Amino acid sequence: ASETFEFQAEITQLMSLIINTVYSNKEIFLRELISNASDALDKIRYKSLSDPKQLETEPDLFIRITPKPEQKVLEIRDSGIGMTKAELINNLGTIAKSGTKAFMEALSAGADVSMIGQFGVGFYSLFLVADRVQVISKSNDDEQYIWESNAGGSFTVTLDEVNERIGRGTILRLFLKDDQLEYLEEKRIKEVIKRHSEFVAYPIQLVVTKEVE
Ligand SMILES: CO[C@H]1/C=C/C=C(/C)C(=O)NC2=C(C)C(=O)C(NCCN(C)C)=C(C[C@@H](C)C[C@H](OC)[C@H](O)[C@H](C)/C=C(\C)[C@H]1OC(N)=O)C2=O
Repeated sequence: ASETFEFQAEITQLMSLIINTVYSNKEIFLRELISNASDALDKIRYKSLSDPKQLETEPDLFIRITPKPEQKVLEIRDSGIGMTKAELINNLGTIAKSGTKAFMEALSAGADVSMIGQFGVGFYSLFLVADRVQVISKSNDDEQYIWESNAGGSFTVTLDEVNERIGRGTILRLFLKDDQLEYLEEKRIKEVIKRHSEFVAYPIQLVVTKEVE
């Protein structure tokens, strides 16, 4: 089933750096998780210009945020390109990432955290509001996998026998810090999106559970 890989040294420093941080601008994680969604959607859209058969596994292009208050979990789904087992391992590295050293040094010097995106390590910004993450992904080239991290020195990758089938794409499952549950509220999620994710090519769905009036 499961399988452990160790994070490259500097990437651990970075996660540690982020998770033990104050900063009112924590909301920017959502900005970043939505960029990645858009970038992954861009890729599959483009990819299928030369290969229409490629969109077939999940026709519609969307981003969809689901709060799950019941279990202090916020999920950001896309129908983007997705990531294979190999891609999960190399890219949620394992492999040394260029902006990483460059950014922490940037941080120490006075840099704002929202810069994280401009250093190409934006994904790790999620640890501002989460201490567990599941990246479940399903790429056309491969089976659905779960990548898990608690922000330690190593992460796990399991074949996904457990959550639902993404036609294609990726769900970010965030297990939220107890002080950061505001990101489960509709009003709040709506506020962050409207301020940061203003210019986005794809639809942004928000799943909301109403008890019957
Ligand atoms: C949550 O998962 C995300 C990935 C986490 C990535 C980390 C580490 C991140 O902090 N920074 C990166 C960002 C932001 C990029 O935009 C980016 N794009 C290419 C830029 N250039 C170098 C070619 C890269 C390089 C590769 C990792 C890209 C990926 O593997 C080839 C894929 O192309 C797909 C599209 C992945 C996504 C962007 C996200 O997937 C979804 N579905 O959300 C980054 O490293």
